[PDB]
Amino acid sequence: VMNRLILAMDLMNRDDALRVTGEVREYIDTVKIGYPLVLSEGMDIIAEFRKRFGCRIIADFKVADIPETNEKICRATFKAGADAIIVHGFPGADSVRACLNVAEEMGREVFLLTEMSHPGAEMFIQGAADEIARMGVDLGVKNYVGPSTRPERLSRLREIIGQDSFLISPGVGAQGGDPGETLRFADAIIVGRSIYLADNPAAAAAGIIESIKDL
Amino acid sequence: VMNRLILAMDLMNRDDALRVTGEVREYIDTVKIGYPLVLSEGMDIIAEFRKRFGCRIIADFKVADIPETNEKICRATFKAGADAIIVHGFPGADSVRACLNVAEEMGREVFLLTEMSHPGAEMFIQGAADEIARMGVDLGVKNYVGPSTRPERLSRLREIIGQDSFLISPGVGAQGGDPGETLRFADAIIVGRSIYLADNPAAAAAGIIESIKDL
Ligand SMILES: O=c1cc(O)n([C@@H]2O[C@H](COP(=O)(O)O)[C@@H](O)[C@H]2O)c(=O)[nH]1
Ligand SMILES: O=c1cc(O)n([C@@H]2O[C@H](COP(=O)(O)O)[C@@H](O)[C@H]2O)c(=O)[nH]1
Repeated sequence: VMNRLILAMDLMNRDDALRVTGEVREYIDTVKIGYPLVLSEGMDIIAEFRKRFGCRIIADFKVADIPETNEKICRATFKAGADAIIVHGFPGADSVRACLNVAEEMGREVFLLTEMSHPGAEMFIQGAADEIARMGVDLGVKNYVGPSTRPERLSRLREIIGQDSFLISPGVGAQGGDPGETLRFADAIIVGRSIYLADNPAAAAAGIIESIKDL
Repeated sequence: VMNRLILAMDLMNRDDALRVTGEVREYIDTVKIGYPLVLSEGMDIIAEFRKRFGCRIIADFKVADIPETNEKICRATFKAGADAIIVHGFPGADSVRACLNVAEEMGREVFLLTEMSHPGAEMFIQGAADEIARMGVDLGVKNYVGPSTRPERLSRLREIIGQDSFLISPGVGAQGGDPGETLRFADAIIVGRSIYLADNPAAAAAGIIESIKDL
Protein backbone atom coordinates (compact mmCIF):
# COMPACT_ATOMS: atom_id res chain seq x y z
CA VAL A 1 0.00 0.00 0.00
CA MET A 2 1.13 3.57 -0.60
CA ASN A 3 3.72 4.50 1.98
CA ARG A 4 2.85 1.30 3.89
CA LEU A 5 0.19 3.35 5.71
CA ILE A 6 -3.53 2.45 5.93
CA LEU A 7 -5.93 4.99 7.39
CA ALA A 8 -8.43 3.56 9.95
CA MET A 9 -11.37 5.88 9.26
CA ASP A 10 -13.45 5.53 12.40
CA LEU A 11 -15.06 8.93 12.46
CA MET A 12 -18.86 8.51 12.60
CA ASN A 13 -19.88 11.52 10.52
CA ARG A 14 -19.78 11.46 6.71
CA ASP A 15 -18.70 15.07 6.42
CA ASP A 16 -15.83 14.71 8.93
CA ALA A 17 -14.78 11.34 7.43
CA LEU A 18 -14.73 12.75 3.92
CA ARG A 19 -12.79 15.86 5.06
CA VAL A 20 -10.06 13.94 6.85
CA THR A 21 -9.72 11.24 4.18
CA GLY A 22 -9.41 13.89 1.48
CA GLU A 23 -6.74 15.77 3.47
CA VAL A 24 -4.52 12.72 3.82
CA ARG A 25 -5.17 11.06 0.45
CA GLU A 26 -1.88 12.14 -1.04
CA TYR A 27 -0.18 9.95 1.63
CA ILE A 28 -2.25 6.72 1.37
CA ASP A 29 -3.86 4.43 -1.22
CA THR A 30 -5.88 2.28 1.20
CA VAL A 31 -8.59 3.13 3.73
CA LYS A 32 -9.92 0.73 6.35
CA ILE A 33 -13.66 1.40 6.93
CA GLY A 34 -15.32 -0.29 9.87
CA TYR A 35 -18.62 -0.45 11.65
CA PRO A 36 -18.34 2.95 13.45
CA LEU A 37 -18.66 4.68 10.04
CA VAL A 38 -20.82 2.10 8.23
CA LEU A 39 -23.43 1.78 11.00
CA SER A 40 -23.68 5.58 11.20
CA GLU A 41 -23.76 6.45 7.50
CA GLY A 42 -24.63 3.27 5.61
CA MET A 43 -22.92 0.74 3.36
CA ASP A 44 -23.07 3.20 0.43
CA ILE A 45 -20.18 5.02 2.09
CA ILE A 46 -17.81 2.29 0.82
CA ALA A 47 -18.52 2.94 -2.89
CA GLU A 48 -18.57 6.70 -2.25
CA PHE A 49 -15.07 6.57 -0.80
CA ARG A 50 -13.72 4.22 -3.39
CA LYS A 51 -14.99 6.57 -6.13
CA ARG A 52 -14.14 9.92 -4.56
CA PHE A 53 -10.62 8.95 -3.49
CA GLY A 54 -9.81 6.08 -5.88
CA CYS A 55 -8.46 4.19 -2.85
CA ARG A 56 -8.76 0.50 -2.04
CA ILE A 57 -11.23 -0.15 0.81
CA ILE A 58 -10.73 -2.82 3.43
CA ALA A 59 -14.05 -3.50 5.27
CA ASP A 60 -13.07 -4.09 8.87
CA PHE A 61 -16.08 -6.06 9.95
CA LYS A 62 -14.27 -8.61 12.18
CA VAL A 63 -16.59 -11.26 10.78
CA ALA A 64 -17.22 -13.72 13.57
CA ASP A 65 -20.35 -15.72 12.97
CA ILE A 66 -21.32 -19.26 11.88
CA PRO A 67 -20.50 -20.20 8.28
CA GLU A 68 -23.92 -19.49 6.81
CA THR A 69 -24.15 -16.00 8.30
CA ASN A 70 -20.52 -15.24 7.42
CA GLU A 71 -21.27 -16.02 3.77
CA LYS A 72 -24.17 -13.51 3.79
CA ILE A 73 -22.09 -10.81 5.48
CA CYS A 74 -19.29 -11.24 2.95
CA ARG A 75 -21.65 -11.18 -0.03
CA ALA A 76 -23.29 -7.95 1.17
CA THR A 77 -19.90 -6.38 1.83
CA PHE A 78 -18.42 -7.17 -1.58
CA LYS A 79 -21.65 -6.13 -3.27
CA ALA A 80 -21.09 -2.76 -1.58
CA GLY A 81 -17.74 -2.49 -3.32
CA ALA A 82 -15.24 -3.43 -0.66
CA ASP A 83 -11.91 -4.78 -1.96
CA ALA A 84 -11.29 -6.96 1.11
CA ILE A 85 -12.88 -7.96 4.39
CA ILE A 86 -11.30 -8.67 7.80
CA VAL A 87 -12.40 -11.94 9.39
CA HIS A 88 -11.80 -13.26 12.90
CA GLY A 89 -10.05 -16.61 13.06
CA PHE A 90 -11.15 -17.64 16.53
CA PRO A 91 -14.60 -18.98 15.54
CA GLY A 92 -12.75 -21.68 13.56
CA ALA A 93 -11.93 -23.00 10.12
CA ASP A 94 -15.38 -23.51 8.70
CA SER A 95 -16.30 -19.89 9.48
CA VAL A 96 -13.11 -18.65 7.77
CA ARG A 97 -13.63 -20.99 4.76
CA ALA A 98 -17.11 -19.59 4.23
CA CYS A 99 -15.59 -16.12 3.81
CA LEU A 100 -12.83 -17.44 1.51
CA ASN A 101 -15.49 -19.09 -0.68
CA VAL A 102 -17.41 -15.88 -1.18
CA ALA A 103 -14.18 -13.92 -1.78
CA GLU A 104 -13.22 -16.50 -4.47
CA GLU A 105 -16.67 -16.21 -6.08
CA MET A 106 -16.49 -12.43 -6.15
CA GLY A 107 -12.84 -11.83 -6.96
CA ARG A 108 -12.01 -10.26 -3.59
CA GLU A 109 -9.74 -10.83 -0.60
CA VAL A 110 -9.97 -11.99 3.00
CA PHE A 111 -7.67 -10.73 5.77
CA LEU A 112 -7.45 -13.05 8.77
CA LEU A 113 -7.26 -11.37 12.18
CA THR A 114 -4.97 -13.43 14.42
CA GLU A 115 -3.99 -11.70 17.71
CA MET A 116 -5.59 -8.39 18.64
CA SER A 117 -3.76 -5.30 19.94
CA HIS A 118 -5.72 -4.33 23.07
CA PRO A 119 -5.00 -5.54 26.60
CA GLY A 120 -7.93 -7.95 26.74
CA ALA A 121 -6.45 -9.89 23.79
CA GLU A 122 -4.18 -11.51 26.35
CA MET A 123 -7.05 -13.33 28.02
CA PHE A 124 -8.12 -15.74 25.32
CA ILE A 125 -6.96 -14.67 21.90
CA GLN A 126 -3.21 -14.61 22.46
CA GLY A 127 -3.09 -18.24 23.60
CA ALA A 128 -4.85 -19.35 20.43
CA ALA A 129 -3.20 -16.93 17.98
CA ASP A 130 -0.33 -19.03 16.74
CA GLU A 131 -2.78 -21.84 15.98
CA ILE A 132 -5.18 -19.39 14.31
CA ALA A 133 -2.32 -18.24 12.06
CA ARG A 134 -1.35 -21.84 11.23
CA MET A 135 -5.03 -22.52 10.40
CA GLY A 136 -4.89 -19.55 8.04
CA VAL A 137 -1.83 -20.96 6.30
CA ASP A 138 -3.53 -24.37 5.95
CA LEU A 139 -6.63 -22.70 4.41
CA GLY A 140 -4.59 -20.75 1.93
CA VAL A 141 -5.08 -17.33 3.54
CA LYS A 142 -2.53 -14.81 2.23
CA ASN A 143 -3.48 -11.64 4.15
CA TYR A 144 -3.27 -11.26 7.92
CA VAL A 145 -3.69 -8.75 10.76
CA GLY A 146 -1.43 -8.81 13.84
CA PRO A 147 -0.66 -6.41 16.76
CA SER A 148 1.64 -3.38 16.73
CA THR A 149 1.45 -3.33 20.53
CA ARG A 150 3.29 -6.66 20.80
CA PRO A 151 6.13 -6.76 18.23
CA GLU A 152 7.46 -10.06 19.63
CA ARG A 153 4.05 -11.58 18.83
CA LEU A 154 4.05 -9.87 15.43
CA SER A 155 7.44 -11.48 14.79
CA ARG A 156 6.20 -14.95 15.76
CA LEU A 157 3.13 -14.44 13.52
CA ARG A 158 5.30 -13.37 10.58
CA GLU A 159 7.37 -16.51 11.24
CA ILE A 160 4.27 -18.69 10.88
CA ILE A 161 2.78 -17.03 7.82
CA GLY A 162 6.03 -16.63 5.93
CA GLN A 163 7.49 -13.71 3.94
CA ASP A 164 5.14 -14.10 0.98
CA SER A 165 2.03 -13.39 3.05
CA PHE A 166 0.82 -9.78 3.47
CA LEU A 167 0.58 -8.60 7.10
CA ILE A 168 -1.01 -5.37 8.29
CA SER A 169 -0.88 -4.10 11.84
CA PRO A 170 -3.06 -1.79 13.99
CA GLY A 171 -2.25 -0.29 17.41
CA VAL A 172 0.23 2.32 16.12
CA GLY A 173 0.10 5.65 17.88
CA ALA A 174 -2.82 5.92 20.21
CA GLN A 175 -2.50 2.38 21.54
CA GLY A 176 1.24 2.71 21.99
CA GLY A 177 2.71 0.98 18.95
CA ASP A 178 5.64 2.36 16.99
CA PRO A 179 5.66 2.73 13.17
CA GLY A 180 9.24 1.73 12.58
CA GLU A 181 9.36 -1.23 14.91
CA THR A 182 6.06 -2.55 13.63
CA LEU A 183 7.27 -2.32 10.02
CA ARG A 184 10.18 -4.62 10.89
CA PHE A 185 7.56 -7.40 10.66
CA ALA A 186 4.40 -6.05 9.05
CA ASP A 187 4.12 -4.84 5.46
CA ALA A 188 1.86 -1.96 6.41
CA ILE A 189 0.64 -0.19 9.50
CA ILE A 190 -2.92 0.85 10.27
CA VAL A 191 -3.35 4.25 11.96
CA GLY A 192 -6.58 5.80 13.13
CA ARG A 193 -6.78 8.36 15.97
CA SER A 194 -3.16 9.59 15.66
CA ILE A 195 -4.22 10.90 12.27
CA TYR A 196 -7.99 11.53 12.38
CA LEU A 197 -8.11 13.26 15.79
CA ALA A 198 -5.00 15.37 15.03
CA ASP A 199 -5.37 19.12 14.71
CA ASN A 200 -3.74 18.65 11.26
CA PRO A 201 -4.33 15.11 9.92
CA ALA A 202 -2.16 15.71 6.83
CA ALA A 203 0.78 16.85 9.00
CA ALA A 204 0.28 13.82 11.27
CA ALA A 205 0.27 11.44 8.25
CA ALA A 206 3.29 13.19 6.75
CA GLY A 207 5.15 12.88 10.05
CA ILE A 208 4.50 9.16 10.15
CA ILE A 209 5.60 8.70 6.51
CA GLU A 210 8.82 10.60 7.18
CA SER A 211 9.66 8.23 10.00
CA ILE A 212 8.80 5.27 7.69
CA LYS A 213 10.84 6.49 4.69
CA ASP A 214 13.85 6.68 7.00
CA LEU A 215 13.49 2.97 7.76
CA VAL B 1 -39.95 -13.65 25.56
CA MET B 2 -43.28 -14.61 24.04
CA ASN B 3 -43.44 -18.37 23.74
CA ARG B 4 -39.70 -18.51 24.56
CA LEU B 5 -39.11 -18.14 20.81
CA ILE B 6 -36.92 -15.49 19.15
CA LEU B 7 -36.94 -15.17 15.38
CA ALA B 8 -33.50 -14.86 13.72
CA MET B 9 -34.44 -12.64 10.78
CA ASP B 10 -31.56 -13.22 8.36
CA LEU B 11 -33.36 -12.63 5.10
CA MET B 12 -31.51 -9.93 3.13
CA ASN B 13 -34.50 -8.33 1.36
CA ARG B 14 -36.68 -5.76 3.29
CA ASP B 15 -39.87 -6.93 1.63
CA ASP B 16 -39.26 -10.62 2.37
CA ALA B 17 -38.10 -9.84 5.94
CA LEU B 18 -41.17 -7.73 6.64
CA ARG B 19 -43.50 -10.36 5.13
CA VAL B 20 -42.13 -13.25 7.19
CA THR B 21 -41.85 -11.27 10.42
CA GLY B 22 -45.45 -10.08 10.02
CA GLU B 23 -46.66 -13.64 9.38
CA VAL B 24 -45.13 -14.97 12.59
CA ARG B 25 -45.63 -11.94 14.87
CA GLU B 26 -48.50 -13.52 16.73
CA TYR B 27 -46.07 -16.18 18.00
CA ILE B 28 -43.11 -14.01 19.17
CA ASP B 29 -42.30 -10.72 20.91
CA THR B 30 -38.61 -10.57 20.07
CA VAL B 31 -36.72 -10.46 16.75
CA LYS B 32 -32.96 -10.90 16.42
CA ILE B 33 -31.67 -8.70 13.55
CA GLY B 34 -28.11 -9.23 12.38
CA TYR B 35 -25.70 -8.04 9.74
CA PRO B 36 -27.24 -10.01 6.81
CA LEU B 37 -30.30 -7.73 7.01
CA VAL B 38 -28.69 -4.57 8.31
CA LEU B 39 -25.84 -4.49 5.77
CA SER B 40 -28.35 -5.05 2.97
CA GLU B 41 -31.08 -2.62 4.04
CA GLY B 42 -29.55 -0.21 6.53
CA MET B 43 -29.70 0.47 10.25
CA ASP B 44 -33.10 2.18 9.84
CA ILE B 45 -34.58 -1.32 9.52
CA ILE B 46 -34.25 -1.73 13.31
CA ALA B 47 -36.58 1.19 14.15
CA GLU B 48 -38.90 0.17 11.30
CA PHE B 49 -39.32 -3.30 12.78
CA ARG B 50 -39.65 -2.10 16.34
CA LYS B 51 -42.44 0.27 15.24
CA ARG B 52 -44.26 -1.97 12.77
CA PHE B 53 -44.29 -5.05 14.96
CA GLY B 54 -43.95 -3.58 18.47
CA CYS B 55 -41.33 -6.27 19.12
CA ARG B 56 -38.11 -6.06 21.10
CA ILE B 57 -35.05 -6.08 18.82
CA ILE B 58 -31.76 -7.79 19.70
CA ALA B 59 -28.96 -6.51 17.37
CA ASP B 60 -26.83 -9.58 16.71
CA PHE B 61 -23.63 -7.82 15.80
CA LYS B 62 -21.19 -10.22 17.56
CA VAL B 63 -19.20 -7.18 18.65
CA ALA B 64 -15.57 -8.24 18.67
CA ASP B 65 -13.29 -5.23 18.47
CA ILE B 66 -11.00 -3.24 20.80
CA PRO B 67 -12.74 -1.27 23.57
CA GLU B 68 -12.78 2.07 21.77
CA THR B 69 -14.33 0.69 18.61
CA ASN B 70 -16.79 -1.46 20.58
CA GLU B 71 -18.05 1.68 22.33
CA LYS B 72 -18.72 3.35 18.96
CA ILE B 73 -20.48 0.28 17.56
CA CYS B 74 -22.72 0.04 20.64
CA ARG B 75 -23.58 3.75 20.59
CA ALA B 76 -24.58 3.58 16.92
CA THR B 77 -26.63 0.44 17.52
CA PHE B 78 -28.59 1.81 20.46
CA LYS B 79 -29.08 5.14 18.67
CA ALA B 80 -30.76 3.06 15.92
CA GLY B 81 -33.24 1.77 18.48
CA ALA B 82 -31.97 -1.69 19.35
CA ASP B 83 -33.04 -2.98 22.78
CA ALA B 84 -29.94 -5.14 23.21
CA ILE B 85 -26.71 -6.06 21.47
CA ILE B 86 -24.84 -9.37 21.31
CA VAL B 87 -21.14 -9.15 22.19
CA HIS B 88 -18.38 -11.75 21.79
CA GLY B 89 -16.56 -12.57 25.00
CA PHE B 90 -13.50 -14.14 23.31
CA PRO B 91 -11.76 -10.70 22.84
CA GLY B 92 -11.61 -10.19 26.64
CA ALA B 93 -12.91 -8.22 29.56
CA ASP B 94 -12.06 -4.71 28.55
CA SER B 95 -13.87 -5.14 25.22
CA VAL B 96 -16.96 -6.48 27.02
CA ARG B 97 -16.82 -3.71 29.68
CA ALA B 98 -16.81 -1.05 26.95
CA CYS B 99 -20.12 -2.43 25.69
CA LEU B 100 -21.57 -2.64 29.21
CA ASN B 101 -20.63 1.02 29.80
CA VAL B 102 -22.49 2.21 26.75
CA ALA B 103 -25.51 -0.01 27.57
CA GLU B 104 -25.55 1.54 31.08
CA GLU B 105 -25.38 5.05 29.62
CA MET B 106 -28.22 4.38 27.20
CA GLY B 107 -30.49 2.21 29.29
CA ARG B 108 -30.01 -0.91 27.16
CA GLU B 109 -28.76 -4.49 27.50
CA VAL B 110 -25.74 -6.57 26.52
CA PHE B 111 -25.91 -10.30 25.73
CA LEU B 112 -22.59 -12.12 26.06
CA LEU B 113 -21.90 -14.82 23.45
CA THR B 114 -19.99 -17.65 25.17
CA GLU B 115 -19.74 -20.86 23.07
CA MET B 116 -20.96 -20.87 19.46
CA SER B 117 -23.10 -23.57 17.85
CA HIS B 118 -21.25 -24.41 14.64
CA PRO B 119 -18.63 -27.13 14.26
CA GLY B 120 -15.69 -24.72 14.10
CA ALA B 121 -16.54 -23.50 17.62
CA GLU B 122 -14.79 -26.62 18.87
CA MET B 123 -11.40 -25.39 17.68
CA PHE B 124 -10.83 -22.40 19.94
CA ILE B 125 -14.03 -21.07 21.44
CA GLN B 126 -15.18 -24.15 23.32
CA GLY B 127 -11.95 -24.45 25.31
CA ALA B 128 -12.33 -20.86 26.49
CA ALA B 129 -16.11 -20.81 26.92
CA ASP B 130 -16.44 -21.68 30.57
CA GLU B 131 -13.88 -18.94 31.39
CA ILE B 132 -15.68 -16.48 29.10
CA ALA B 133 -18.90 -17.22 31.00
CA ARG B 134 -17.16 -16.79 34.38
CA MET B 135 -15.77 -13.47 33.12
CA GLY B 136 -19.31 -12.42 32.26
CA VAL B 137 -20.49 -13.25 35.76
CA ASP B 138 -17.59 -11.24 37.25
CA LEU B 139 -18.47 -8.22 35.05
CA GLY B 140 -22.09 -8.34 36.04
CA VAL B 141 -23.45 -9.61 32.71
CA LYS B 142 -27.00 -10.96 33.10
CA ASN B 143 -27.81 -12.07 29.52
CA TYR B 144 -25.99 -14.81 27.66
CA VAL B 145 -25.99 -16.84 24.42
CA GLY B 146 -25.01 -20.55 24.36
CA PRO B 147 -25.38 -23.46 21.85
CA SER B 148 -28.45 -25.58 21.13
CA THR B 149 -26.19 -28.02 19.27
CA ARG B 150 -24.35 -29.01 22.47
CA PRO B 151 -26.86 -29.30 25.33
CA GLU B 152 -24.20 -30.67 27.70
CA ARG B 153 -22.25 -27.44 27.12
CA LEU B 154 -25.45 -25.41 27.53
CA SER B 155 -25.96 -27.16 30.86
CA ARG B 156 -22.44 -26.36 32.03
CA LEU B 157 -22.89 -22.71 30.93
CA ARG B 158 -26.18 -22.48 32.81
CA GLU B 159 -24.36 -23.90 35.85
CA ILE B 160 -21.81 -21.08 35.69
CA ILE B 161 -24.21 -18.21 35.10
CA GLY B 162 -26.85 -19.29 37.56
CA GLN B 163 -30.64 -19.48 37.37
CA ASP B 164 -31.20 -15.73 37.59
CA SER B 165 -29.29 -15.04 34.37
CA PHE B 166 -31.20 -15.00 31.05
CA LEU B 167 -29.84 -17.48 28.45
CA ILE B 168 -30.87 -17.65 24.82
CA SER B 169 -29.78 -20.35 22.41
CA PRO B 170 -29.36 -20.60 18.60
CA GLY B 171 -28.77 -23.73 16.52
CA VAL B 172 -32.34 -25.07 16.75
CA GLY B 173 -33.68 -26.70 13.62
CA ALA B 174 -31.40 -26.20 10.69
CA GLN B 175 -28.21 -26.79 12.66
CA GLY B 176 -29.64 -29.83 14.40
CA GLY B 177 -30.70 -28.55 17.79
CA ASP B 178 -33.97 -29.57 19.45
CA PRO B 179 -36.43 -27.02 20.98
CA GLY B 180 -37.43 -29.05 23.99
CA GLU B 181 -33.98 -30.26 24.99
CA THR B 182 -32.51 -26.79 24.56
CA LEU B 183 -35.24 -25.27 26.76
CA ARG B 184 -34.20 -27.59 29.60
CA PHE B 185 -31.33 -25.10 30.06
CA ALA B 186 -32.02 -21.96 28.05
CA ASP B 187 -34.86 -19.52 28.72
CA ALA B 188 -35.52 -18.99 25.03
CA ILE B 189 -34.53 -20.48 21.71
CA ILE B 190 -33.47 -18.59 18.59
CA VAL B 191 -34.78 -19.99 15.28
CA GLY B 192 -33.94 -18.71 11.84
CA ARG B 193 -34.09 -20.88 8.68
CA SER B 194 -36.55 -23.47 10.09
CA ILE B 195 -39.04 -20.63 10.13
CA TYR B 196 -37.97 -18.12 7.48
CA LEU B 197 -37.20 -20.59 4.69
CA ALA B 198 -40.37 -22.63 5.41
CA ASP B 199 -43.10 -22.77 2.81
CA ASN B 200 -45.39 -21.54 5.64
CA PRO B 201 -43.40 -19.64 8.30
CA ALA B 202 -46.44 -19.19 10.57
CA ALA B 203 -47.12 -22.96 10.50
CA ALA B 204 -43.43 -23.64 11.22
CA ALA B 205 -43.48 -21.22 14.20
CA ALA B 206 -46.77 -22.67 15.45
CA GLY B 207 -45.34 -26.17 15.22
CA ILE B 208 -42.33 -25.23 17.32
CA ILE B 209 -44.50 -23.53 19.93
CA GLU B 210 -46.78 -26.54 20.21
CA SER B 211 -43.77 -28.69 21.03
CA ILE B 212 -42.65 -26.01 23.56
CA LYS B 213 -46.02 -25.70 25.34
CA ASP B 214 -45.92 -29.44 25.97
CA LEU B 215 -42.77 -29.03 28.07
O1 LIG C 1 -6.23 -5.93 17.00
C1 LIG C 1 -6.80 -5.03 16.40
C2 LIG C 1 -7.55 -5.16 15.17
C3 LIG C 1 -8.11 -4.06 14.59
O2 LIG C 1 -8.73 -4.09 13.48
N1 LIG C 1 -8.01 -2.77 15.22
C4 LIG C 1 -8.68 -1.63 14.58
O3 LIG C 1 -7.67 -0.75 14.09
C5 LIG C 1 -7.98 0.63 14.36
C6 LIG C 1 -6.99 1.14 15.39
O4 LIG C 1 -7.24 2.56 15.40
P1 LIG C 1 -6.36 3.55 16.31
O5 LIG C 1 -5.09 3.90 15.55
O6 LIG C 1 -7.23 4.75 16.51
O7 LIG C 1 -6.03 2.86 17.63
C7 LIG C 1 -9.40 0.60 14.80
O8 LIG C 1 -10.30 0.73 13.68
C8 LIG C 1 -9.58 -0.76 15.43
O9 LIG C 1 -10.93 -1.17 15.42
C9 LIG C 1 -7.28 -2.60 16.41
O10 LIG C 1 -7.14 -1.51 16.91
N2 LIG C 1 -6.73 -3.72 16.93
O1 LIG D 1 -23.43 -19.70 18.17
C1 LIG D 1 -24.20 -19.01 17.52
C2 LIG D 1 -24.53 -17.64 17.74
C3 LIG D 1 -25.45 -17.01 16.93
O2 LIG D 1 -25.83 -15.82 17.10
N1 LIG D 1 -26.04 -17.72 15.84
C4 LIG D 1 -26.98 -16.97 14.97
O3 LIG D 1 -28.29 -17.52 15.19
C5 LIG D 1 -29.00 -17.71 13.94
C6 LIG D 1 -29.12 -19.19 13.69
O4 LIG D 1 -30.07 -19.24 12.61
P1 LIG D 1 -30.60 -20.64 12.03
O5 LIG D 1 -31.76 -21.11 12.87
O6 LIG D 1 -30.99 -20.33 10.61
O7 LIG D 1 -29.48 -21.66 12.06
C7 LIG D 1 -28.20 -16.96 12.94
O8 LIG D 1 -28.59 -15.58 12.86
C8 LIG D 1 -26.76 -17.03 13.48
O9 LIG D 1 -25.97 -16.00 12.97
C9 LIG D 1 -25.76 -19.06 15.61
O10 LIG D 1 -26.29 -19.68 14.72
N2 LIG D 1 -24.87 -19.63 16.43
